[PDB]
Amino acid sequence: GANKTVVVTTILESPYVMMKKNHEMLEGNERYEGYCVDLAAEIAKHCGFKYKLTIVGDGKYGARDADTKIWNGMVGELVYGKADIAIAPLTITLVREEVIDFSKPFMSLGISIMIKKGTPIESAEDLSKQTEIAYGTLDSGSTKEFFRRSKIAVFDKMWTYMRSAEPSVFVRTTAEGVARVRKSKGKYAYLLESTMNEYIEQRKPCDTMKVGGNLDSKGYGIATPKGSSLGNAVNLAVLKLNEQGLLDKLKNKWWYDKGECG
Amino acid sequence: GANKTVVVTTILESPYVMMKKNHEMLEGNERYEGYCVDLAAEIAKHCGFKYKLTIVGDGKYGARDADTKIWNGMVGELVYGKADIAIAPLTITLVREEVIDFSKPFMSLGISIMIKKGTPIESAEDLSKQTEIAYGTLDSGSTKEFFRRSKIAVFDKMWTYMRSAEPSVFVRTTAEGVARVRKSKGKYAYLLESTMNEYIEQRKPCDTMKVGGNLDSKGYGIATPKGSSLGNAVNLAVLKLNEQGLLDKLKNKWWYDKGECG
Ligand SMILES: N[C@H](Cc1nsnc1O)C(=O)O
Ligand SMILES: N[C@H](Cc1nsnc1O)C(=O)O
Repeated sequence: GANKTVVVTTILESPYVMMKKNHEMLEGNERYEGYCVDLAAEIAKHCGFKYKLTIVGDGKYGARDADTKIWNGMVGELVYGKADIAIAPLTITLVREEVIDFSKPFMSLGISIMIKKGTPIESAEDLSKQTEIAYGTLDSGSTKEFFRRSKIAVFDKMWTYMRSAEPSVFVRTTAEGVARVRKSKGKYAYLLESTMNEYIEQRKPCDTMKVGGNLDSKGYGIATPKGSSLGNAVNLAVLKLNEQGLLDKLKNKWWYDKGECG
Repeated sequence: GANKTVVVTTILESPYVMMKKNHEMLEGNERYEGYCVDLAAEIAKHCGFKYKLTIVGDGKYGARDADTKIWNGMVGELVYGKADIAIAPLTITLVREEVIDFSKPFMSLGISIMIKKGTPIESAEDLSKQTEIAYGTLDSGSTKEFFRRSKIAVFDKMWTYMRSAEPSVFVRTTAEGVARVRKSKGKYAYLLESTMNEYIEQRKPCDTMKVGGNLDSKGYGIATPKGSSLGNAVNLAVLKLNEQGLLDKLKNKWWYDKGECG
């Protein structure tokens, strides 16, 4: 049929998608700003379509509920036809690639450790060999899944501790993880993707630090329902943007150009 | 029909595919060793197929000849049905994705600068602002194409110089680029992918160094003829291997576990 407005599912995660300071006075797509808001614009331009940005209802990235077997988050929105595409920091994983399509990565990343400055921790091994400093991850997504599945000694040890720790060491959003690290006087370390970690490191009150090397290497991809016609065009659009140096500039724009820590 | 031996096209590039020291006494796939030889084995195991490794005839990665319009190298082998899959450090690019399929990346990289230790160069800008130290790239592939296409000031300036430099600053293979840097007393710098650069840095006589940050960010993908049935299984295989930490171990195995520079 004729062209139709493409429904984009995304998530409120700084600095990918954030509410403009004056969003209360705006409406539609203009309420949002950020790396993925800019990328969405570029993709639509190159693919030739108009779109409506919609924040995922449950605020989740996407996981298959072990109970109901129903996919939640942005992945779910695609799987059940609620949205036509996902433009956000959605990590490309095996379980997800089995149910939806992913474009080649538009950004790279790896699980990392975030500590309050001064915390005596330099690695995952360090965390696994102590109990005074608690640690956790987002309550769902590629990181939690990484630990739940891991057969690597150190990571499995970490998972055994995290899953049974009481009170919970898991958080609902990255913002909550960051807040916990900042208010825990170094007694809480947060495991999240290097990209968000690096961003937060340049935000006031500049009291957090990324320590150690990444535990893995992967990337974010633009997702579409399995078999979607839009998939191929989006993929080529992503590659073109990267080769034009456009993605690199968007990265600098939202991460370092306006860092608040010097 | 029934299963058939899968023809794998690859390229002799250390440490991805190298001739074993005693290859002269061996035959078939057993003549070769390296990261991609190991990856090929893992992919075949996970995808359930047997294969024959064959070194690309022209020794090229793959480019569309401006004259004949014919694709050469490994890309050509796929495009014309000479091979069923390419397992090598083949860079995922737009022009290539338009003619063949690529799995999600199995390794990340970026164009980098290789200098003989001591050379007064720390960046691409540095190179572009001087003439005493000549510089070049492989005579074909994603790096040369990066410069030929680039609209970025500094890189276009570099391309203008390189393309017209006499004698040629381009080389036929990475090995030739490395040799030129090592024998040029610092008067030649080589532009190649960070992965090969980092590998060479840990090889005797340990006289080369990677300097500056990468000029871009991209990845290597396993390639198959456009629409090939093998594509989907290979892609999932790649993701599974990465999530098992297998790719990380292969990287260490062939890059650092046996570095000869400490
Ligand atoms: N990219 C998210 C996971 C994530 N983002 S920041 N910290 C995390 O664990 C996913 O795709 O699940
Ligand atoms: N990966 C090659 C290019 C390359 N490899 S080492 N130095 C280079 O320029 C290609 O896919 O063309």
